Amino acid sequence: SVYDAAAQLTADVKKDLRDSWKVIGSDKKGNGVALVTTLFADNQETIGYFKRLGDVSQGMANDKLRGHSITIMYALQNFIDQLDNPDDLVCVVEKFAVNHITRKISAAEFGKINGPIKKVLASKNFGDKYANAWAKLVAVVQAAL
Amino acid sequence: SVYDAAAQLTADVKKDLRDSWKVIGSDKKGNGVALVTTLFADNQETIGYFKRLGDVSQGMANDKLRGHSITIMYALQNFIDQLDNPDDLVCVVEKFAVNHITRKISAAEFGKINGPIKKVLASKNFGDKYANAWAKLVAVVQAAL
Ligand code: HEM
Ligand code: HEM
Repeated sequence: SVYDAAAQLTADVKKDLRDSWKVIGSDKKGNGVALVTTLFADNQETIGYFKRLGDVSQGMANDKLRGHSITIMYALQNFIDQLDNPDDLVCVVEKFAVNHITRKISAAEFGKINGPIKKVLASKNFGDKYANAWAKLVAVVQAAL
Repeated sequence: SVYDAAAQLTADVKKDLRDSWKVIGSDKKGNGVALVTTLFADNQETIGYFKRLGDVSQGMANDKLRGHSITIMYALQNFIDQLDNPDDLVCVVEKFAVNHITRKISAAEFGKINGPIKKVLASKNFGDKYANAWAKLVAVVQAAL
């Protein structure tokens, strides 16, 4: 269950999540767009899903892409703030899961975000230990898909 | 015009939004649910739009309602954080506007949130002055519907 996945997040994992989010979450516009473009660069097959955003190759200049990229960072901000209360983390994770379920996004496809996250973390010098911590949070969402 | 509306957010208005947000934004679950339930109570005719959430009369006990309520507070958090840059504020406002446009929510019905916000603010000792400041931020979203 999603609760099980959430309830597993240990004190050390939560610590790494909060320490790395203090940095990458400080520039939501910058790192948010970096996340989305990297996803398109390494997984060109997902571009078709984001047709509402228009030409995603425009990057920062694309207002729709910029608005979306900033908003997803607040979805992560939401997750980070709910880490100590699994009950609240589960209800928010399931809300966002519906957003993707409706778009036919499987657990496997959603996990494609791990690659980009790893690179963004690395751009700020946060190593594998942190990428693994984030993979665990992403897994909570996958438990709902 | 969302841009003219955004231009209405003067120095004083922005200060009032920040000052009041420091208080209501500190308890997103509590105030978020307070907002949504007050909306349903004062405007029963809007309940039909939230069919997905189930029995909204359960308030906090409803996980779907609690997940939704916490999430909208992060939308407001988003707006506040974009106040410095009107170009970024407009792109995030348009993103959320689409979320309501697909739900068939008009500018007039979106405005019905002003009542709840005034009440939630009042319960924290923030008067008309602050209620009006928030009415201007809401107007920006209205200009995009
Ligand atoms: C860190 C992981 C991710 C987060 C936090 C996240 C967050 C979000 C949020 C907040 C929305 C807006 C929901 C709405 O307004 O309807 C969204 C939309 C979307 N997401 Fe994700 N997402 C993530 C990963 C992914 C991945 C990996 C895919 C696909 C491979 C994906 C595909 C979509 C699609 C298709 C939309 C619709 C965009 C639109 O047309 O507006 N997401 N996501
Ligand atoms: C302060 C103003 C408000 C904010 C910031 C806000 C924010 C949000 C957010 C973030 C979502 C989730 C988007 C998604 O995942 O699709 C949402 C959904 C929704 N909103 Fe609003 N909203 C506000 C006012 C209203 C009002 C006044 C109405 C109705 C008269 C309304 C009707 C809806 C509906 C029908 C949904 C879909 C709920 C669902 O099925 O999950 N919203 N809103």
